[PDB]
Amino acid sequence: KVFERCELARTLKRLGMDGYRGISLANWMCLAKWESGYNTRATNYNAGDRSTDYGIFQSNSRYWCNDGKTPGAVNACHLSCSALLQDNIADAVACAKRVVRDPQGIRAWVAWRNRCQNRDVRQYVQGCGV
Repeated sequence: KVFERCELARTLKRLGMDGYRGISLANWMCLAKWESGYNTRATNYNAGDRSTDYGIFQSNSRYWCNDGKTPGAVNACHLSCSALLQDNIADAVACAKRVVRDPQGIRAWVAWRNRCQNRDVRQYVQGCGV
């Protein structure tokens, strides 16, 4: 499913992402935008290390979910990577919350640093009623 901007903003708010571990809703929106373009079925293979990024937040198979074909992988979210490709994003959200419980926080995603950090992210939630 490809979410429309405000639809996703309201969904994330209902799932308790606003201010989770100090991260504002607009930061989560900026992250989803640049990682997958709000596409839940987005997948990207990293030929360089044999890992794959899955879902709306592009969580990596080496650390977060299990796909069985990634060498030396852990499964911190305790989920099959298939769960991150559903139209219902509850599991992808539960996993993203797990990612930020680690010291790096939102910085765990390189794209957040390049595209969202130190910027005016208000645009991502403006007019959505959240």
